[PDB]
Amino acid sequence: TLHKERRIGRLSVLLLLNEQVEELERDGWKVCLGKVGSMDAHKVIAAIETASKKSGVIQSEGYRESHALYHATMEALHGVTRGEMLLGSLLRTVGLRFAVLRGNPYESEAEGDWIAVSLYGTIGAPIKGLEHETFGVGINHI
Amino acid sequence: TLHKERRIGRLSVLLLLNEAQVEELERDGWKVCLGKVGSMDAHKVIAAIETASKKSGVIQSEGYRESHALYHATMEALHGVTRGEMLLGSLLRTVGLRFAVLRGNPYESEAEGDWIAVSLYGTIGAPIKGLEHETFGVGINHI
Amino acid sequence: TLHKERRIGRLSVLLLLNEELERDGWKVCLGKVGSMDAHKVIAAIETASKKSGVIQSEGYRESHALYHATMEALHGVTRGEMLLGSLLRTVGLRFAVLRGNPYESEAEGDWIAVSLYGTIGAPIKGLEHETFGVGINHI
Amino acid sequence: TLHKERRIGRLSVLLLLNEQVEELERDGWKVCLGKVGSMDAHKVIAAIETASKKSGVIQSEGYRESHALYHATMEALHGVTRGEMLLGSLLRTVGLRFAVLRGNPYESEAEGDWIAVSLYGTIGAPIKGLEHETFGVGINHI
Amino acid sequence: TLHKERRIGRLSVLLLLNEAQVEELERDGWKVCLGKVGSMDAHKVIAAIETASKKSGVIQSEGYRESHALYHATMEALHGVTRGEMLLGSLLRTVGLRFAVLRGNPYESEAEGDWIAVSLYGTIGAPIKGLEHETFGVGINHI
Amino acid sequence: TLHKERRIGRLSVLLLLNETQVEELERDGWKVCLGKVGSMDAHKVIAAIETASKKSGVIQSEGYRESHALYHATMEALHGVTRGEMLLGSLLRTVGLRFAVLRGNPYESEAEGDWIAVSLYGTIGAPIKGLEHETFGVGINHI
Ligand SMILES: N[C@@H](Cc1c[nH]c[nH+]1)C(=O)O
Ligand SMILES: N[C@@H](Cc1c[nH]c[nH+]1)C(=O)O
Ligand SMILES: N[C@@H](Cc1c[nH]c[nH+]1)C(=O)O
Ligand SMILES: N[C@@H](Cc1c[nH]c[nH+]1)C(=O)O
Ligand SMILES: N[C@@H](Cc1c[nH]c[nH+]1)C(=O)O
Ligand SMILES: N[C@@H](Cc1c[nH]c[nH+]1)C(=O)O
Ligand SMILES: [Zn+2]
Ligand SMILES: [Zn+2]
Ligand SMILES: [Zn+2]
Ligand SMILES: [Zn+2]
Ligand SMILES: [Zn+2]
Ligand SMILES: [Zn+2]
Repeated sequence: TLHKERRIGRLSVLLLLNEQVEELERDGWKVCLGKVGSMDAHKVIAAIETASKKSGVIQSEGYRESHALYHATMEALHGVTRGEMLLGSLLRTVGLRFAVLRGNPYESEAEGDWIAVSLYGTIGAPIKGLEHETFGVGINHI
Repeated sequence: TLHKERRIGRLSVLLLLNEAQVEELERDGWKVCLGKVGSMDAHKVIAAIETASKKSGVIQSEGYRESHALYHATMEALHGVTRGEMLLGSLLRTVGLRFAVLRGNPYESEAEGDWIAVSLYGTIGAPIKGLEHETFGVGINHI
Repeated sequence: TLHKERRIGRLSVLLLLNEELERDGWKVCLGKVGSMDAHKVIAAIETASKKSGVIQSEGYRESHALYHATMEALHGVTRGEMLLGSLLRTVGLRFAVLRGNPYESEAEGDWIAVSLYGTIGAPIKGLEHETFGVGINHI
Repeated sequence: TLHKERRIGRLSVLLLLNEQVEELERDGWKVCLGKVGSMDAHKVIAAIETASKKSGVIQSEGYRESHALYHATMEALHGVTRGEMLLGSLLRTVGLRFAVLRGNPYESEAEGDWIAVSLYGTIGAPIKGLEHETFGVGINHI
Repeated sequence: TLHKERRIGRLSVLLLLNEAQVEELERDGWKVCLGKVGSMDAHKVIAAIETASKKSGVIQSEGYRESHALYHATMEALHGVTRGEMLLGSLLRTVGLRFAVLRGNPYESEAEGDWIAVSLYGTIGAPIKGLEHETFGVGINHI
Repeated sequence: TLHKERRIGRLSVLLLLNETQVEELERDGWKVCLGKVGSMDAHKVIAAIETASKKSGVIQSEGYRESHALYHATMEALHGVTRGEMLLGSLLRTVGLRFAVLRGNPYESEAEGDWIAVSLYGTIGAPIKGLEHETFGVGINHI
């Protein structure tokens, strides 16, 4: 399994809801931090893609490391969208802080890099004030 | 709006993720409940939670109103865990899950009433040994 | 165009809510089924429509149409995930299946409507609310 | 328990299916009816929100009652959309009427107010005539 | 049941896969149609297929019946392509597809009437140049 | 992008829809695997395929990494087969499938590594077999 004190999701989460970047970077973690506000999902997917190539998290060349992040993002959007992966076209909108990790979370080195996308903030109507919290975490091999 | 000290999702999740705790949250005006469930049946996960939340009186043991908000909240969170098909065993996967239910008012205006949050953390994977990754789910509903 | 006097959905639903159509063009059946299993709800509907003359007992064409229309109806009932006991909820349903042509165009042929009405909730009565679904297909 | 003389779903569906006399107002029900045609699901949501707010079905102030109605409409749209909550985006359009009811349908007054969203009308191709009926009913506590 | 040579599903997929049979299909009694379409909108794909299917007389241009069948068989085929959420552009992705639409009776029993298959093949990936893997999708309806 | 005459989907698919030729694929860089499963449980379909890809050389039997890709590539292929709800028996339908599994690199450079393709073909229909129609699904993941 994974290590009792280096569980990548639990980290990516504990970080996102606590103001950090430094202690984690000192271990194997290629970390990334973010914020997107949109009523389009294709917007959130694009932001995350950029911040991930922009900081050290994902190789900008090729499809491989990309394809990992796309599906890891979808997955996180699930917890967020809770059933239909739609925002504005369902008359809703999001204020999100995204956190993204990469490193090996398992005991054996043969396990390679794994990517975690965490998403936290709020979902509600286009008019600010009308919202509750939302939450999505996704995990893929990279 | 959501008052920054009382972000109900955030509190409930922080609670689950930290080994160390409840007693502090009760003092502020929070009904609280924790537990564990491991299963290949999503129904056992729902049931354990409906159970824990009633024995420890986060919601009433009788009536329907409160059971309904909790059902829909659990359903919501199980979205995080399952990511597209709310199935475990029938898609050959299983979960080892801690959960928290957290009840109070996260809104500045005290005429917003109570709200419920249900959070789920643990692993999801194949039935074999340690063939799994982490998994997570939060669901919020007016109660 | 839908012939406003003969709307196969509206009719099938009104039927479920009340406690005739055969003399107009309609083939009609009604039934009851309570389950923690969706497959049984599907099966009860299939069986009841075959016992009466709503869809022919033989071949696949008419069965396939009833299959899908039932599914579409279950979408109304289940509201995101087409699962019952499997998510610790349960159903007590009446159903109707109507068949006949709702369009002016007599070219349009027979259509099917599958309507589902009842309650969905916890295993325990009263810990439940109402539930509805309609599925419409060509046949 | 649900009392046969007051099934909120049943009533809203009956009202919507007939052709003006109120007398549902005569008991404790708050009610409205509407018409809306769109190829946009968000427009449908907005209409029903607006119409319930421009009468006194749900309060225009605060998040709670907006939230319940939001969700009831989402549920209701399931029956209508049957799998993907997409309209013009999947090349289809709706002609709907709708009714929203709010009241205590349970014997025990402890149950408080519940809401029901009913939708009836057509779904078909962007041309009128190429369409069939469609129905969604959502029920939530409020 | 279906026969070994007149299995509509496969034939229609197989047709798409050899860039090389259309006439060979027609001498048998299949009514068939080949196409290509690229887009970031799901609706465009449906349109492409609806149009080509009416223009070359796979289905009646007049009336609803045959349209309704087509629509749902396309709906089905798009699940394979889209694998969970039936969005393209609105979920940051786009498609290049050939499509085939086949009509006739894949059964001994001739009282089954006509059935219809819609097969889609191309790729899927980002709007960007060359980020793409393959994609697939078959829908089957009575017609 | 892709090398045009080693497109992993079409290969596995042509492979699957064609009743030796394994060896042809094997003689290039392909790890390749075939098999058959009929079930009213999706989990049996996933399981058969995990086992067949492990018994042959197709994926490493030790660890999680390769299983997670194969798990997911399968989910994706079953989306094609099942079309909205990834349920068989609990929706009173059943499958008789045949499956192909391909592994290797089908892109320009070899920095792209291995990718996997799980391709499904067969029928779906009522628990009384015979009353059926065809089915198809293709899942593509990196490995
Ligand atoms: N737009 C929704 C936001 C939402 C609630 N639940 C999930 N999303 C609202 O108006 O509240
Ligand atoms: N049985 C699956 C469970 C799973 C993986 N990813 C998401 N769920 C597995 O092989 O791990
Ligand atoms: N278990 C839920 C069932 C349900 C509510 N809404 C839809 N289904 C309940 O007990 O009410
Ligand atoms: N766009 C579809 C409408 C539809 C049928 N079923 C659900 N929607 C049509 O052209 O008929
Ligand atoms: N945005 C994704 C699209 C996708 C991957 N898998 C399914 N869809 C990509 O870069 O290819
Ligand atoms: N049980 C369905 C199976 C099915 C048909 N189409 C999709 N699934 C049937 O009777 O054929
Ligand atoms: Zn992909
Ligand atoms: Zn909500
Ligand atoms: Zn079918
Ligand atoms: Zn409910
Ligand atoms: Zn339709
Ligand atoms: Zn996974």
